[PDB]
Amino acid sequence: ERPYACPVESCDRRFSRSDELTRHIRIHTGQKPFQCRICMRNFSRSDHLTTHIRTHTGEKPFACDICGRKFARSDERKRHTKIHLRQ
DNA sequence: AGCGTGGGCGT
DNA sequence: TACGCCCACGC
Ligand SMILES: [Zn+2]
Ligand SMILES: [Zn+2]
Ligand SMILES: [Zn+2]
Repeated sequence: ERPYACPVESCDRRFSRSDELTRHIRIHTGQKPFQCRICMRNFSRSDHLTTHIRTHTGEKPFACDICGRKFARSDERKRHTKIHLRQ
């Protein structure tokens, strides 16, 4: 089962790993340790900060295998690729 | 479309 | 524990 439960009285979510609960607590504490150097916006997660910066830089590492169109995030590419399916 | 952001991991 | 993938869900 999931032994790590959120100690917040209003929350009843559970987790299987320690660090996942630790990350979840930041939702309640509102902790946002990672800041964008460009627009000074704060983020709760380092990886989400990385993808956010691409909105400023215009970096798009992920290209569609079918047409070559580039995207800032991998899930953006995945959502796109399926449109080449014409049933 | 553009993108915030939590969840579920693997390392 | 932190780091950073994929993956979802949502607007
Ligand atoms: Zn909670
Ligand atoms: Zn920014
Ligand atoms: Zn394409």
